[PDB]
Amino acid sequence: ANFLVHSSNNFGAILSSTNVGSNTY
Amino acid sequence: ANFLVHSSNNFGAILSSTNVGSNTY
Amino acid sequence: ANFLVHSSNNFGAILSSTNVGSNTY
Amino acid sequence: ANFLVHSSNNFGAILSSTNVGSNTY
Amino acid sequence: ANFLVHSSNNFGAILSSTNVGSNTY
Amino acid sequence: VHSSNNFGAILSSTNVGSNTY
Amino acid sequence: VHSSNNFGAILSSTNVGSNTY
Amino acid sequence: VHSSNNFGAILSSTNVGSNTY
Amino acid sequence: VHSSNNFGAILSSTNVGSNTY
Amino acid sequence: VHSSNNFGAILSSTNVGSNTY
Repeated sequence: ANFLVHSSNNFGAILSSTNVGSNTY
Repeated sequence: ANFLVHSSNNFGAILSSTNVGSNTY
Repeated sequence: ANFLVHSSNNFGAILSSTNVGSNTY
Repeated sequence: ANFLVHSSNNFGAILSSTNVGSNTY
Repeated sequence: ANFLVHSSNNFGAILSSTNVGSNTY
Repeated sequence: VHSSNNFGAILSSTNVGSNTY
Repeated sequence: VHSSNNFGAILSSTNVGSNTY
Repeated sequence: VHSSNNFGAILSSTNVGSNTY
Repeated sequence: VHSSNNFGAILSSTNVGSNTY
Repeated sequence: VHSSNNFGAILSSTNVGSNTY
């Protein structure tokens, strides 16, 4: 599992192999 | 699993192999 | 599994091999 | 599985091999 | 598991293999 | 007054939309 | 007055939107 | 007056949005 | 007056947004 | 007057936002 990124002026966050969980009401 | 990106002026976030979960009402 | 992107001025987020889950009412 | 994109001024998000799940009423 | 990044002027945070948990209402 | 917002992708959500009175 | 916001991706959320009165 | 904010990704949240009166 | 803020990622939160009166 | 702030990532929080009156 090798991760790299190349961004210049992104206005959002960047993630990597993310799996946080579920959400409930 | 190798990840890279190349964006200049994105106004959103970028993700990678994301699978967070389900949502319920 | 190799991922790369090339966008200039996207107004939305970008995803990669995403499969989060289901939703219920 | 190799992914790349090339968009200039998209007003929507972009996805890649997405299959989230089902929805129920 | 090897991680590296290359960003110039990102306006968001960057993450790596993140999976925090679920959220409930 | 005005809001002027946008949304990229809201997959598998349940309630979205801007309220302005 | 105005808000002028945006959203990238709000996957699997339940309530999103800016309130301005 | 104005707010002028933005959001990248708000995955699996429950209440987001800027209030300005 | 104005706020001019931004957010990268707010994963799995419950209440976000700037109040300015 | 103005605030001009920003946020990187606020994962799993409950209340964020700058108040200026």
